[PDB]
Amino acid sequence: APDAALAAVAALPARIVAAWADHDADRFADVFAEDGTMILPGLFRKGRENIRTHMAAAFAGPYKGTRVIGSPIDARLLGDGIALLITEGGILAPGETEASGDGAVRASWLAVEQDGQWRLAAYQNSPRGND
Amino acid sequence: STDSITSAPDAALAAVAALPARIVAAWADHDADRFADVFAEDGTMILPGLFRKGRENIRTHMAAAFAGPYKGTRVIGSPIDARLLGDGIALLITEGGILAPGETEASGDGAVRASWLAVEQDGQWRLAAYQNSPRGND
Repeated sequence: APDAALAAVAALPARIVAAWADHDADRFADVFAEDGTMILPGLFRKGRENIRTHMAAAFAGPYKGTRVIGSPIDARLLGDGIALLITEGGILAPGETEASGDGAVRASWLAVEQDGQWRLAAYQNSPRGND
Repeated sequence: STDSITSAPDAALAAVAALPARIVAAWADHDADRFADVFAEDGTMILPGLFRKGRENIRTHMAAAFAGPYKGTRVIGSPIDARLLGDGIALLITEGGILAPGETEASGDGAVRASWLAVEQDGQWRLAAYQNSPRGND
């Protein structure tokens, strides 16, 4: 369970980063549990399908041509098959090398094991600040 | 459903939904100690511009925050989602925020959505992680 957890919660951001690199809302949403939630400044989406349709629009608009960066800052096992990862990083526009302003965030990734597979029950980000 | 089917998940969600009232009451009294006591010993608080880990670190932060930026403010909020993730682990999402004197509704940076990730120990539900983000649409 501890080993299983730690690598599982490493896997979830990797999949999100890969989906973002291809601006692929389908692979992005598929990381989430069916009733998973995403909370960002100015946004709440509940359910994999709602996350999917939102990212489809977002990738076509405000997130077009951007890339994601991040590094882990905390990870905890909360119980059998449930883990929380906290990362810092954010979204870079072309020409940027480090996340800044509203693009710089801390994110929480609540991972749950369902059907022998880990999925994101909840993602949330908040501005990193100090900047 | 009969008397042989459990009501534990519903009781869990009710217990987690009661945690915000403990925070509201602590805040009304600018009491950083009662505020921090809602958290697990290694619990985290993430806000725009803030990361604190550990009950005692949250305590010291809120002691300073109540003396400064949050002085004279109050908290409001209502639940928008609750899920039991496993025995003893639940997630509540609320909306609301912090009101300055004379305000009736949270606005701007004061208006947030918050997650309350709660983990049961010793029969008590405590906050493993609190995080808020601006509500926006405003």
